[PDB]
Amino acid sequence: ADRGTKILNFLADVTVNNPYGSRPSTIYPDDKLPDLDLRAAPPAGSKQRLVKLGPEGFARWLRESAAVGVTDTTFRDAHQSLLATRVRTSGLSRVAPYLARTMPQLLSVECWGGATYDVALRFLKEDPWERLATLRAAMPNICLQMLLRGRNTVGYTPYPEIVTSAFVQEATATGIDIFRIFDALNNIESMRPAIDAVRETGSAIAEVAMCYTGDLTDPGEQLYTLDYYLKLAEQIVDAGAHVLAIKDMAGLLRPPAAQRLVSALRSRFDLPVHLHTHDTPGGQLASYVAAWHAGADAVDGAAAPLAGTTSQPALSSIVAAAAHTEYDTGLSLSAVCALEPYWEALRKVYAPFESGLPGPTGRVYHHEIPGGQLSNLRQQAIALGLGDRFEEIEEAYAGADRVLGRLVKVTPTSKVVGDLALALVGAGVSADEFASDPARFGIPESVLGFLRGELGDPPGGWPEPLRTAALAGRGAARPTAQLAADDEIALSSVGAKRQATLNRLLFPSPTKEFNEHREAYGDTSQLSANQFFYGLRQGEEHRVKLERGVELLIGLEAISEPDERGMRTVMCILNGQLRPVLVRDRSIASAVPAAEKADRGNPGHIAAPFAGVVTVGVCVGERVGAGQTIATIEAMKMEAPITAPVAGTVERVAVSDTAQVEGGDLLVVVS
Amino acid sequence: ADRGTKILNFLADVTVNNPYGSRPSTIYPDDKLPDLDLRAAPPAGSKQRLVKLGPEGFARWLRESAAVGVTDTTFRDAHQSLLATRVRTSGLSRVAPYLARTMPQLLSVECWGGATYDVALRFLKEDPWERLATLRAAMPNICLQMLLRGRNTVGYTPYPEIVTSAFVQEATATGIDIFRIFDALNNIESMRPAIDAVRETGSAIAEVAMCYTGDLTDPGEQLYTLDYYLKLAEQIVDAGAHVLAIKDMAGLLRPPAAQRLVSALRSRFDLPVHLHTHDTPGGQLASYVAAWHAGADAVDGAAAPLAGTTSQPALSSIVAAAAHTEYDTGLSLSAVCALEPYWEALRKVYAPFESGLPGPTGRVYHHEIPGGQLSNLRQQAIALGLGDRFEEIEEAYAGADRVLGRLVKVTPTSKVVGDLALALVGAGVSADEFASDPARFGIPESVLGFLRGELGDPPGGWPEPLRTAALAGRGAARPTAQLAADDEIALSSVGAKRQATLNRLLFPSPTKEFNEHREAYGDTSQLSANQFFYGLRQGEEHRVKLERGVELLIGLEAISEPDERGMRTVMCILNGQLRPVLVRDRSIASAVPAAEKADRGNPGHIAAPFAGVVTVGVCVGERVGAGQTIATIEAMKMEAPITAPVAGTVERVAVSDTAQVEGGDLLVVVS
Ligand SMILES: *C(=O)CCCC[C@@H]1SC[C@@H]2NC(=O)N[C@@H]21
Ligand SMILES: *C(=O)CCCC[C@@H]1SC[C@@H]2NC(=O)N[C@@H]21
Ligand SMILES: [Zn+2]
Ligand SMILES: [Zn+2]
Repeated sequence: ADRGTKILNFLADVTVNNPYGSRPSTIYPDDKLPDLDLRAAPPAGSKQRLVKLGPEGFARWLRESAAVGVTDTTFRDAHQSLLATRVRTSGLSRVAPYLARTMPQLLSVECWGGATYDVALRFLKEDPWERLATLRAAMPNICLQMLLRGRNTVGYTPYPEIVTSAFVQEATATGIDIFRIFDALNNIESMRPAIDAVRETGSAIAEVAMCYTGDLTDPGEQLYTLDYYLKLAEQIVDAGAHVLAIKDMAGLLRPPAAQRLVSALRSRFDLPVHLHTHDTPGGQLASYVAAWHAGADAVDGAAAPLAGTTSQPALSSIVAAAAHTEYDTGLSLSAVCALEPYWEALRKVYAPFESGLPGPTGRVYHHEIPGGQLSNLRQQAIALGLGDRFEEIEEAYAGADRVLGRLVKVTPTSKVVGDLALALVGAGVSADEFASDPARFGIPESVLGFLRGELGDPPGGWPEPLRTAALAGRGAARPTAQLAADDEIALSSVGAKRQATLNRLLFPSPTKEFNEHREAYGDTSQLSANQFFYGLRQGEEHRVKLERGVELLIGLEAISEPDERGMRTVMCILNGQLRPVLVRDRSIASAVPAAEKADRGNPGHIAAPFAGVVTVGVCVGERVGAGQTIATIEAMKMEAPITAPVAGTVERVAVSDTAQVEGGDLLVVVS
Repeated sequence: ADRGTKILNFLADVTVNNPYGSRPSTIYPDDKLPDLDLRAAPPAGSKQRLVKLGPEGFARWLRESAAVGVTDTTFRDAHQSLLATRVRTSGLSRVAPYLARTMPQLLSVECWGGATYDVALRFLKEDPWERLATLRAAMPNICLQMLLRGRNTVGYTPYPEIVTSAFVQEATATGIDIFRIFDALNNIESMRPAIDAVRETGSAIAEVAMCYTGDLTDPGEQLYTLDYYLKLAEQIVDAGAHVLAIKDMAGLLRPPAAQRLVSALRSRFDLPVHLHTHDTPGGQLASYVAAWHAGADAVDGAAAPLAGTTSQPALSSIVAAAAHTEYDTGLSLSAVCALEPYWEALRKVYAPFESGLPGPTGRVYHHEIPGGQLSNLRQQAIALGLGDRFEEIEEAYAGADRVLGRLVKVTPTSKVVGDLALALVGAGVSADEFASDPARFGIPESVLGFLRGELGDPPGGWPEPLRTAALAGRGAARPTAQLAADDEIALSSVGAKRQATLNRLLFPSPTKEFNEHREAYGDTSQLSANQFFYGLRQGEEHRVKLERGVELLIGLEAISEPDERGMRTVMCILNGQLRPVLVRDRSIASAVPAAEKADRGNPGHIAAPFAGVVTVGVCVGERVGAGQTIATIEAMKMEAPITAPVAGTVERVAVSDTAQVEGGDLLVVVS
C-alpha cells in the first residue's frame, strides 16, 4: 500500500514459492468484452419497484404476473461448485456494469453470503464487507440476494441472538434486498429469530426455504412424503414469510415430483414460489419447465461457461426455452450471449483449482453428495494425503449417511458426514463395522458434538442403540465464552466498528491472520488473479493498480540461484533503480529426508490415520487397556483421537514432542 | 494370425516414434466390470420380436406402446462426437456380453455406419465387416442400427445404384436390421432408390428421417414453416417408409416448437415417431419430456460418462425422468449405473484424442455447427496449422451459410461449408467480399462441385447473383467412372469376395494401404489400446493375445540409443528367451530449414494457406492477373486450388515441382 517497498515483497515471495506446476501462457479476460455506452446511466426496474411500492406490495406484484423472473447465481454458487470458491473481487466486478446496463429485466442477483465469508478471510485475504459495497455501487438498479442459515448466521455453530440481529441489521444497512433463510434440519423454531429480525427493519424482504431430499413419487418413500412438506410450508407461511422457496442442494428433484409439489403449494396458499437446483445428475431444465407450467415465479441459472455438471443450469437455455410464449422472460437472447467469452476466459484462468467433476454422473442417486461440496471435499482430501482414494471416500460417505438414519445433508450437517467418512477411510474400519463396536474408535470432535443434540433433533429420530454407546465415557462437557462488557455495546453502533466486532466474533484466527497480513504488505484487492496466485513472469511487464491517479509498473529480469544456506534474492524494476528484494525458499531447501519406518500387518503397531500434527502423551510401560486414547491428531478444520486396538504395554515410543507426520509411520508399539 | 517375429516388429516400431508424449501409469479398464455368470444365454429381447412379427407388424406394435422406447448410441455417435472417432473394436467387444445380459429392454443399439467405415480403414487399420460380425456374435438378442445416406451410402459423393443395392444386401445379410435413411437436402427424389432396395430384403425396418433447422414457433421468418415439414412428411409417407424420424443434428429443437411439431404429425399419419437430438446448447431433456407428452415413441441416449455437451443426453437421466409414471421405460436404474466405471476408465485411456467443448454453450444458435462435426473438424484444423484459430472461424461459418441461401446442413452438405470456412481463413478475405466478387476469389473443389449441382438444390433456391458468377469462366470437368465387366459379376455373389470388392470400390486408396499393412504385420485387431497406440514400457508384463489358443507374454528390457548408426536396437523378451530387433529412427532424424517469407506487407506473395503438397504450373515470366489457377495445393481430403493476385510480372518461384511446404510460406512471387 505504501509506495512499492511493501507490495514487491509479497510479489517476490509468491513468485519464488508458487506451489504450482509451470504455466501455459498469460490470458487477459478483460480484452473480450462487448462495446456499449457505460457513460449513460443504467435503466431502472426490479429495484425501484420495491422502494416506491413496499415490501409486501412486491410479493403481490410478483405473484400476479405472466412473465417468469430470473436470478443470476454466477456470483456465489456457480464458482463454489466448480472452482472451489476461489474467485476474487477483481474478476466478477468488472462485468457488473455490463450486466446492469444490458439485462435490466433480472429479478435479482445472488452475490453475498454462503461459504464466501470464510474463504475471503482464510485464503483470499480481503475484507468481505468491502465486496458488498462495490457490488451494490456497480448495479444500482437490481435487487441483491443473500444466503442465511438461521441461528448459524455464517458458520457451523449456533450463535447468540444479539449477533444474528446485529449481522442482519448491518447487512441491510450496507445494502441487501432479499434474504433467503434455511435450516440444517427442517426445524422452524431454530430460524424464527432471523425472520423476526429481518421483518423488524422493514424494507428488505424475507424468504424462507424448505430443503428437498428423497423422492416423492416413489411409492416406497415413507419419511419425506408430501404431507411432510405441506406441514412445513404451513408453518413457514404462518411464521410470517413474505415468500416461499425450494432449495434442492443436490439436484434430486424430477419433473413429475416438481409438478405435483408446486401445484399443491400454489393451490393451498397464495404466496409466490421461488425455485433453485443444481444440475449434477443430467439435464435439470426439465424440472424448471414442468414447474413453471403449473405455477412458480422465479428460477436460478448461471452463465453458460460455468453451467452444468455440479453447477446450476445455464441461463441461455432458460431464456430460449420460454421465448415467444406467454412465459416470455423479457430478456434478449443476443444480449445475454455476448458475455460468454469473458466467463470462459475467467474459468480458463483458474485451472489448478478446478476440481469439479468432468461430466454428468448417474451415481449421485446413491451417495447424494450435495453440489458445492464435491470441490471443497476433494481439496480437503488432497490436503490430508488421501487424494487418489476418492472412490473409497464416496462409499464411506454413503455408508455413514445410512448408519445415522437419514439426515438432510445440507451445508451445516454435511461437514459431519464428510469428516466421519474421512475418518473411516483413514483408520481402516468400514462404516458397517463402526456401528457394532463404536467404543474403540476415534470419533472426530465435530461428529461427537452433533450426537449431543447441539444442532437439533433429526426429522427421523435418533439411532437408539448407536447414540448411547458412542457417548458414554467421553466426558460430554464444554463451557462457552460470552460477550462480557464491550462487544455488547459495540454491536449497537453503525459504521466500521460493528463490522470489525462481527468479524472477530465470527472467526478469530482467520481475522487476526488477515490483520497481520494487511499490516505486513498492504491492501491486495486491486490485483488480478494471475498477479495474486502465480506471481511474476520474466521479461513481460505487468500493470498493478492501487487507486485512481496511482499506477505502477513492475518487471522481472533475473532470479539468483539458490544459495547454500544463506538466502535467495530476486531483482525487480519499478521503471528504474532495479530495486532488489530478499526472499527465502521454504521448499527448495530440504532437511534430513529419513522418515520413520511405516509398518503394517503387525497387530501390535500404531500408525497415524492421516497427515497432521501429533502431540503424543504416554510413558514407557504403563499397561494400556484396549480402546484407551493415546494421542490426538489435528488437521485443517478437524481433530480426532487415536486409540490402541489391542491392550498391552508401551515398550518403545519414537516420536518427537510435536512434529508433522506422514500418512502414517509409527507412534507406539504394543505386545 | 502370426508367429511372433512379425508382431514384434510392429511393437518395436510403434515403441519408437509414437508422437504422443509422456503418459501416466498403466491402467486396466477391464478390471472394473461387474460380476455375474457368463454362461447362461441372454434373455429374449427385441430381435426375436422383430423376427416373429416381421418388419411391418413391428412398427404397429411400437405405435401402440405406452412405454417410451430407448436407443443406445454409445457405440457409434457418443465416441464420434467426443473422442474423434478412434475406438478400436477390442475395447467395445469386452462389454457387449454384460450389456446383453444386463439391459435386455433396449430397443436397439446403433453400432455401425455414418463415419466409422473410413476411419476404421485408414486410421485404425482393421476390417469393418469383421467388427460388425463380432458385435453381432456378442449380442444375439438386440437389434442393430445403421446410418445410411441414400445415394451417398457411406461415402461423400454420389454412387451408382447397383453398388448401393449390393451394399444393402450384404449389410442385411451380415446382421444389421434397422436402417436410418436420410438425405442432407430434404428431397425424396435423391433417396428414393435406397428405400426400395431396403424394402426388398424382406426383414429390415426403413426409418426415414427429416432434418430440422431454423425455428418453427418464431413468426419472424417463414421459410421452414410447419407447412414445409408437413408436406415433407406427406411425401415421405407416400414413399413407403416404415417409421418416421426427426434428426436434429445441431440440437435446436425447443419445447414449445417440439410439442406442436409432434402433435401435428400424430393426428394425420398413423406411423410412430423417433426423435434424435444432440445436447449442445443446454439441458435438452426438456425437448424429450415435451415430446413424449404429445405422442413420441422413441428417443436416443448414451452412457453417462460419454454424454452431455456435443453428445446425446445421458441415458440414466432418460430412465429416471420417466420412472414410476405412465410412460415408464422398463429399464432398471441400478443396473445401468453399474457399468459407468468401465466407460470412464476407457475414456481415461483415450486421453490424447480429446476434442469438442469444455462446457455448455448458448451461442450454437448463431453458427449452428452440427454436433458430431466439431470434434472431427478440430482434428482436421490442427493438422493444417490452424489449431488455435478455432474461434475466428465461427463467424466465417455463419457467413458461409448466410451468403449461400440458408439451407440444411448434415454431413455431406456441411463438409462443404466447413471447407469453405477453412479456405476463407487463409488469405484473410471475408464472406462479404467473397459474395461481392466471387470470380476473383478461388473456390475449393467441394464448393464448386456443390454449385454445379452434383449434390442437389436447396429448398430456399440457388442464389441468383452468386451462382452464375461463381461458375462461368472457371471450368467444368467431372468425368464418371465405369464399372468393370469382371467386377460387376462379383457383386452378385455372397461371401467375402463381394466384401473385398465393395471395400475397394468405396475407398480404393485406404483399402490398398490396409492390404499392405495386413501383408507387412499380419492381424493386429486383437491387441489392446495401450499396446497398439503407445507401445511398451520398461521391465513389466504385457499379456499379448496373438490369436485363439496363444497368449504370448512379452516384456521390454533395454533400448539402445543410436551412437553412430541411425538404426536403433531394442531387445524384447518372448516367453523367457531374448531376441534383438532393429527399428528405424524416422522422428529423430529431422533437420531442414525453411524460409517462410509469408509476410503480408507486400502484395503478390502467394502463400499456401495450409500445409500439404503443393504443385506449381507457372514458370518464369508469363505474367498473368487474377482468377487463373496458379497452384493446386492439396492436403488431407481437400483439393483447393489457390487464388491468384493482381497482375504484374512473375520473376522468382522459390519452390520446385511438388516439394513440401507448411502453412504460411512462399510459393510464387509476382510484381
Ligand atoms: C474451509 O474451506 C471451509 C469448509 C469448506 C466449505 C464447506 S464444504 C461442506 C459445506 N458445503 C459447502 O458448500 N460449503 C461447506
Ligand atoms: C476423413 O475421413 C475425416 C474423418 C471423417 C469426417 C466425418 S464425416 C461425418 C462428420 N462430418 C464432417 O464434416 N466430418 C465428420
Ligand atoms: Zn445451491
Ligand atoms: Zn447425431
